[PDB]
Amino acid sequence: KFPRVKNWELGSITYDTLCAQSQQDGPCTPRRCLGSLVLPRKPAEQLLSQARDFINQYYSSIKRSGSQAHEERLQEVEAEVASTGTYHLRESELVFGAKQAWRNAPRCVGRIQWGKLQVFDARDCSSAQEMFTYICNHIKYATNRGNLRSAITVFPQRAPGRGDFRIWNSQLVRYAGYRQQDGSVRGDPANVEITELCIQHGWTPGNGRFDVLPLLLQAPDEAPELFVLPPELVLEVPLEHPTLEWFAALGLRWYALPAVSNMLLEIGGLEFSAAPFSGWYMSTEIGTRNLCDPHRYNILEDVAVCMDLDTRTTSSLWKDKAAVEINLAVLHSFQLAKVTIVDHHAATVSFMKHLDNEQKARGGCPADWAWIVPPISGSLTPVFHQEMVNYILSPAFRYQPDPW
Amino acid sequence: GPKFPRVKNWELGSITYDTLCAQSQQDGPCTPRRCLGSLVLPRPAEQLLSQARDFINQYYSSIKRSGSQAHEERLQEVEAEVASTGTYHLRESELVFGAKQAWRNAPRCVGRIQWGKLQVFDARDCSSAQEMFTYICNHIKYATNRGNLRSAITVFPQRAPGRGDFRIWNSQLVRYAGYRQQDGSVRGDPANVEITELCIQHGWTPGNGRFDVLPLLLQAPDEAPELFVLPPELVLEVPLEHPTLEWFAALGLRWYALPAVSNMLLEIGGLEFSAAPFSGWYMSTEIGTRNLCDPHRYNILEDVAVCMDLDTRTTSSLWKDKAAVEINLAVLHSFQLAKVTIVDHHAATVSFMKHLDNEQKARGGCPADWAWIVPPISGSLTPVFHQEMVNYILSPAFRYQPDPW
Ligand code: HEM
Ligand code: HEM
Ligand SMILES: CNCc1cc(C#N)cc(OCc2ccc3c(C)cc(N)nc3c2)c1
Ligand SMILES: CNCc1cc(C#N)cc(OCc2ccc3c(C)cc(N)nc3c2)c1
Ligand SMILES: C[C@H](O)[C@H](O)[C@H]1CNc2nc(N)[nH]c(=O)c2N1
Ligand SMILES: C[C@H](O)[C@H](O)[C@H]1CNc2nc(N)[nH]c(=O)c2N1
Ligand SMILES: [Zn+2]
Repeated sequence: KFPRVKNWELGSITYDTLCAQSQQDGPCTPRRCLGSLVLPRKPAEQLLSQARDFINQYYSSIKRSGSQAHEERLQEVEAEVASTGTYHLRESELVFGAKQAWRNAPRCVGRIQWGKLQVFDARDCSSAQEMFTYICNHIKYATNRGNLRSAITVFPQRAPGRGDFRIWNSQLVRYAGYRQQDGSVRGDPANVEITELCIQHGWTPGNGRFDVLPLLLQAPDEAPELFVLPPELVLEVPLEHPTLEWFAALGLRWYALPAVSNMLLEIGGLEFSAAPFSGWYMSTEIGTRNLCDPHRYNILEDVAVCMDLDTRTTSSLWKDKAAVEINLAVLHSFQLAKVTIVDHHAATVSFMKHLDNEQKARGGCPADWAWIVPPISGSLTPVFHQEMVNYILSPAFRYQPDPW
Repeated sequence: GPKFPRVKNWELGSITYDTLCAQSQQDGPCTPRRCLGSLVLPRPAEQLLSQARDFINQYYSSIKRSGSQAHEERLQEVEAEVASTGTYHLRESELVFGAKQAWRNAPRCVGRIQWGKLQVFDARDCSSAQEMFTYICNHIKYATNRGNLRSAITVFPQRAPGRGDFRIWNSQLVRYAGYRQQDGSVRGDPANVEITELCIQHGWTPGNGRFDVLPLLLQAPDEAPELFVLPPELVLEVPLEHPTLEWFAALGLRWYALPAVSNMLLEIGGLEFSAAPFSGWYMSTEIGTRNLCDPHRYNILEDVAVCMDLDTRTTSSLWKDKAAVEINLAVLHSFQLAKVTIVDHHAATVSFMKHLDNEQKARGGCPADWAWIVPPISGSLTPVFHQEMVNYILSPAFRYQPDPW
């Protein structure tokens, strides 16, 4: 029945009863667990039941279940689906749903912040040009001169027999990755494909390691359009180390704003194929994954050599030492520039508080241990020793196929 | 595509499919509705006979005599034996194969590249706690080999119907005492408070150091457990020092050479070996990160960080990460200097990737528990972080079992 959940550092035990509210299967079966897999392998009645469940969630949230307005709204949704095969959300429902989808995201360690989310309604958008304007305003609001504010902008929902609104870029701000003839890559290797799409769609490329990409924005059944972001809108933090002077000379930097733009937002059965959302960075995303992954900037060996570490053997722990200093430079640099950032210790400590809040509030919290535990110093954080239960609740953020 | 889990390595972009999972005869804790993969400890002659037949089939495949007259005769012999006694018995070569297969099958072990090289000591003739002690001492001496460690397992008699189990009460053959103090704190290893108190209840004169080696509490069938002190010359330890931080040696830290787990159950063909201690050599993060830095273990992080003169009043100094790295380095350097076998988390995980490739060819997959395989510091700096894994139960298996008391 209900899973018993133990924290092995504290010996404390909870029971997840929230998982009973899941209506979608994940990838595991009794025969085998597939929890470490990154991506999933792959009528009106279904829509209506999801819509009803969501409207119920909404009215429960404002403490008006069974009220006159609740009953009426359910009738509206019914009548609209029955006549048109679909329906539309009111702005307040949309705001509630967006917050819930963040709240429900099992891979997000940042969910203590979930109720604080600025929601821009961009559902009255009819062109790529219009999308660009909203995106620019989103970035301006969210960046806020370094005092970062979580935000989401929601473009029109998918409709049957019509192409989707899509942002082709995986994030609103990304660095170009240029493939050199000698097989190597200049810039960010994770972005080679989008970089090439941009050029093919008319972009005049740079040739640096940190060239901010233009956006490819797509209105339904139209070819994507290219828009260069005004450089003053894109706040960036040059990286230096608090004690190691040669570090600044590495010419490293990162953008302030993590804004994911290729995920699908699902609310009450309705799907929003373009709904980019941003918060602020946890230092390890930059210092560990983006800069140290072998298939990203891969700077570990460079930094270790500048530290005069013995790269001959793994047993010198040169990689571990370099990684720590790189993460330190990220924290120092962001703090020096007055740009919001949170280290992995403070973040995971906030997440434990969040688990506790959610236990009292809903009787559980879906969480993906492999993603919640940071990529360095895992067991040095409280989340490592916390058992977690992973399941899919809706409203939800989902992966969706690439539009090309 | 193929009707089997598809497994991707995100560093290299390479793809495999796990077909081995189809062989799993036992359910784990997950369902389509919720994944419970992070949970540490998740919850009949014909049942015996089917497990027995499956194992005998595995054995004869492994020697390429599947379908042979000897295969069919051994099957007949196991059925006869279960029919007239309710149980059966493994031949020596079957026991050796089963023990190795149990190790090969262990999803949480990063050290499985070595699975073929395991010295199996058959102790199924043991009939007293005294004799268990002799077997255990011999195991330790062989496995320790003055620092050139050798993987080994010693197998004591199986569970028998209407007869008490052989049990080793201790969780490992070598463990440090944990003494609860009057102020509520613990001196030594807090993990070992209960066993320490049990040893005292059974007549042990306790010490009062941070690193007192515990005596062994050994139990022969239907007998009270008896106490046995390990002769200190048999327990190899390594004092911890740091290659450049000269003060680290003054901390007086140390650890033992031999990780020898003694409270797990070896299951083979439905037979249950309740006492079957097994040993290898350490991966350095087990000592340097978990045993020494866990808040509920020795918890030395702040002490080290203070000696290093770090700012422990704020998380953003990364004092915890810095201290933890130097502690791990001290473990590695000290074991290396002492010429005692040890492997760092980088070399270990790299060897595990080799093991995955070996097993992909040999068996079409490898059961692996991602959360346990990925080391507790520097996770994404190791290749296994970026490797998707499929987790399932295969038998022969090592299993958790309830404590005898
Ligand atoms: C406010 C500060 C925030 C912090 C510190 C934070 C932290 C993180 C981190 C560290 C990850 C793992 C990322 C990775 O390894 O690639 C993550 C994932 C995620 N975050 Fe948050 N986040 C924040 C805000 C938000 C907001 C505002 C939303 C949505 C409204 C959100 C939704 C998500 C989702 C859906 C994922 C999983 C993405 C995936 O499955 O690939 N986060 N977050
Ligand atoms: C030869 C060197 C070996 C290395 C470097 C090694 C490494 C490891 C590590 C790091 C763990 C995780 C332990 C923890 O976090 O508590 C582990 C677990 C495990 N090892 Fe290995 N190991 C070795 C040999 C062996 C041998 C010889 C056996 C059995 C014959 C074995 C069976 C197991 C089992 C069953 C577990 C998981 C136990 C559980 O589920 O709690 N290992 N090993
Ligand atoms: C699984 N492949 C990688 C990946 C794919 C997709 C997709 N499609 C989305 C991904 O989101 C990572 C993410 C998303 C939002 C974040 C926010 C708001 C803040 C923050 N600090 N970090 C964040 C990280 C990651
Ligand atoms: C105590 N933490 C949970 C725990 C419980 C039980 C039980 N019941 C067993 C456990 O085995 C960890 C283990 C086992 C064998 C190892 C070998 C041979 C070598 C090595 N380097 N490390 C090893 C670690 C761990
Ligand atoms: C194979 C594994 O699931 C994959 O590398 C995951 C592991 N954990 C992660 N955790 C976070 N936060 N982000 C990631 O991209 C990943 N990648
Ligand atoms: C909650 C979580 O499952 C638990 O802390 C696990 C995580 N991964 C681990 N991995 C290893 N190797 N050993 C452990 O004890 C643990 N503990
Ligand atoms: Zn699972």
